[PDB]
Amino acid sequence: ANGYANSVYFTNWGIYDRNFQPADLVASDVTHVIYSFMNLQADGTVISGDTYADYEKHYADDSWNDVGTNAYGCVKQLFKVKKANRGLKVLLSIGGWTWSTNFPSAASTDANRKNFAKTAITFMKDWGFDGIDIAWAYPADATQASNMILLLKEVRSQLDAYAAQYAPGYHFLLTIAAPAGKDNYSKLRLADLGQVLDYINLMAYDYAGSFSPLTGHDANLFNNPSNPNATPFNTDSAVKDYINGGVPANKIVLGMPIYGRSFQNTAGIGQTYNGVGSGSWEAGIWDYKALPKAGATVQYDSVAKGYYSYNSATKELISFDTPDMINTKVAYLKSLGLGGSMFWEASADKKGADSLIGTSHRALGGLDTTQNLLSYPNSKYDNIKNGLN
Ligand SMILES: CC(=O)N[C@@H]1[C@@H](O)[C@H](O[C@@H]2O[C@H](CO)[C@@H](O[C@@H]3O[C@H](CO)[C@@H](O[C@@H]4O[C@H](CO)[C@@H](O)[C@H](O)[C@H]4NC(C)=O)[C@H](O)[C@H]3NC(C)=O)[C@H](O)[C@H]2NC(C)=O)[C@@H](CO)O[C@H]1O
Ligand SMILES: CC(=O)N[C@@H]1[C@@H](O)[C@H](O[C@@H]2O[C@H](CO)[C@@H](O)[C@H](O)[C@H]2NC(C)=O)[C@@H](CO)O[C@H]1O
Ligand SMILES: [Zn+2]
Ligand SMILES: [Zn+2]
Ligand SMILES: [Zn+2]
Ligand SMILES: [Zn+2]
Ligand SMILES: [Zn+2]
Repeated sequence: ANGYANSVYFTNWGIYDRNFQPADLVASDVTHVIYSFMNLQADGTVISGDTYADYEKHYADDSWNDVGTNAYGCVKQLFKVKKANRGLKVLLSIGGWTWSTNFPSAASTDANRKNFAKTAITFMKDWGFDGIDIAWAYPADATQASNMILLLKEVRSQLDAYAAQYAPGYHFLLTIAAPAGKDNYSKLRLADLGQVLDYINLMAYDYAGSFSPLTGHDANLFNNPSNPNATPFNTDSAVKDYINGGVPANKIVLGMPIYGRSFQNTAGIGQTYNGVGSGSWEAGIWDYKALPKAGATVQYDSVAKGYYSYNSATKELISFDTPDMINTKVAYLKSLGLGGSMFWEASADKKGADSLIGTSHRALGGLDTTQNLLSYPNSKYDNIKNGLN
């Protein structure tokens, strides 16, 4: 890359209740959109989890009387974004937290890995995307960890062979969503990942919530020796283990949450709580654009480098990232020579000055300007093949 990544996950289910369409992305701030998620079968078959959201939904300017076989849905909307933002690459993300059960089987044989690569790359080239993100949560043992590398090498091989025929000289990107927990990342073939991948999206969040015995920072940088119950994990120990394990610092993109985890009936950070309570869309989880709530004040753990709203009246504490937290995390990643910022996920961000993604863009400065691809002469969709001209 020729600068920092400022990447964001865009969810295909966000077009429904969250009403967040690809045209809603503030694309000027973004180097990579990671389109989430494709589903996976045990025989390695990559499939759409929602054909409506992916390529069937007609937006206002999508003709119900055009000739040929055409892609609509988020695929055409994201191609429009790529046309208007030549420095913005779109990656196809496969798996995710809820859809990782079939990865061990999918990676387990040469035939299943070839089927995974062919079906994944078929979507990528039909939809007019710039690469593939493997979101396998998470390889469980040495067999799975080894098979993950064999799978990534098969995808890399087939991407290079596809480019040689249908996008000569273009480098399709291959990335993973990577775990921040040592129980998970100690099982990975880190040096192999460091060699085969363009980027490792480090999921440096979900450190504490309903699954934690006490209130914790969700995404803190450092251990708090004074209040260690508040920092059950920290980003810094994971980042150092990834780099020392053989992932080059410049390939590590530091993930950051655009949501908070709430703790109810609590005196503060590192302490007893009872329930996670309500959420924006699911129990205990709040969109950043809904934070801080009315009457809550933002406190700061300057050791663990964690911000959290506290409401003295309601006793609600919400761990979440603020614009100031983003400035600190950007200073941190530049200090370690990391590849940039990643965000989960786009729909929850604020607009204007208080955009976490926009704060990251201004704090990073020199963003990746590597050009995307607009030429898909082997796309089965006439409108994509014709670049929506
Ligand atoms: C590799 C890895 O572990 N990545 C982590 C992410 O997976 C994780 O974010 C969470 O991801 C899961 C899917 O993996 C996602 O699940 C979705 O949940 C929503 C409800 O919030 C469902 O949305 C509905 O979809 C239907 C149509 O299918 C709509 O009709 C309806 O309107 C939708 N309702 C709402 C309220 O939006 C999705 O169907 C469902 N998707 C899947 C594929 O199961 C979670 O919401 C994600 N969690 C958060 C907090 O965003 C992430 C954060 O924990 O960590 C990642 O890096
Ligand atoms: C650092 C670490 O290993 N944390 C684990 C958490 O990631 C994980 O919580 C779950 O993480 C998912 C993706 O990161 C979230 O989408 C999901 O909402 C969350 N689960 C719940 C119930 O909130 C848990 C596994 O439950 O283990 C932690 O140790
Ligand atoms: Zn609904
Ligand atoms: Zn139609
Ligand atoms: Zn290359
Ligand atoms: Zn590369
Ligand atoms: Zn800029």
